[PDB]
Amino acid sequence: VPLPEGNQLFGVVEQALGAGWMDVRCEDGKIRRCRIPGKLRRRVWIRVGDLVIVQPWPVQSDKRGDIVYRYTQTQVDWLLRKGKITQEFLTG
RNA sequence: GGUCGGGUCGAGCCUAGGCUCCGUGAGGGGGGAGAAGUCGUAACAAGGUAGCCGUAGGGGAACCUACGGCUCGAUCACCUCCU
Ligand SMILES: [Mg+2]
Ligand SMILES: [Mg+2]
Ligand SMILES: [Mg+2]
Repeated sequence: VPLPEGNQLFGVVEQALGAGWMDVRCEDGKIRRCRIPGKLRRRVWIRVGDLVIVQPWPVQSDKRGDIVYRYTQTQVDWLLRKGKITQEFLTG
């Protein structure tokens, strides 16, 4: 239901680097080493290959970012019906 | 007081050599935190091959093997020496 705002955009989880760090491919072609904020790190489990909202850092907004929201399967289908996400983006 | 000659002292300046300090720096090396991406299970009980010290060789990694040593080693049988 929430949508990206400003620098926020859609991303796909690619690899888990441990220590609360993730690898996420964005919808423009940049692989970013993102950090999981503690507020949502203690509530929601996240696996490899999920759609999330990536907010770039105010400094060096090219390789580092944060993950601020994750969607569910029903939300993924709803976005697919709306026309905001495509099969190519899911499959990379 | 000017000019020339002689003797002596002399800050500074140039060249060469030798030590030493500060700023960068391609590349290499371990150390400390973090939390988990990964492969195993070396230690604590006889931890499932008792553990550890010295020296030497080998192995993805904890580690393994040989010679001499210590008890900071468990259980059973026998023997020895004491109170
Ligand atoms: Mg063991
Ligand atoms: Mg052992
Ligand atoms: Mg060997």
